[PDB]
Amino acid sequence: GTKPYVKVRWNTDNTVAVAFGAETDYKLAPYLKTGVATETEYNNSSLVKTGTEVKTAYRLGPNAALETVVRYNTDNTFGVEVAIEYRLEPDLSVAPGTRWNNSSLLAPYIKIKYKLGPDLDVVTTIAYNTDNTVGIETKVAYK
Repeated sequence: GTKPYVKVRWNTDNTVAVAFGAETDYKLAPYLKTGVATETEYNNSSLVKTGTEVKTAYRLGPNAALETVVRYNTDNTFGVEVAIEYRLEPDLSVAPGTRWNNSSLLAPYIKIKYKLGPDLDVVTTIAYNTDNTVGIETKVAYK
């Protein structure tokens, strides 16, 4: 249930960040999954940051699921990630989506969820931020 994970992000303006956190996921319904996570992030530009996010996956079809992520950070920055996850293979799925903020300017992104071995799942996120930069993140969790 509770998986420790580490995030590693790089942006086209050479701003990097490393995060450490845990995620506990529950199954509220047979086609509905919820998740809560908290992490500590160290950044190139803003030093330290703490973020708390809630996730949810709702089955839309046999291999499609609606994913939502709500995140708020200690620097008073928040966002909303809404994506549709398509399961391609038993250990492979893609989830193109968009990030929302009160500052508007919806930011498109894509997640690639794959399992590197039995006890490791990796989530690769490629997002296009509102500052015209591109951020590539690598999330590794211990299954």
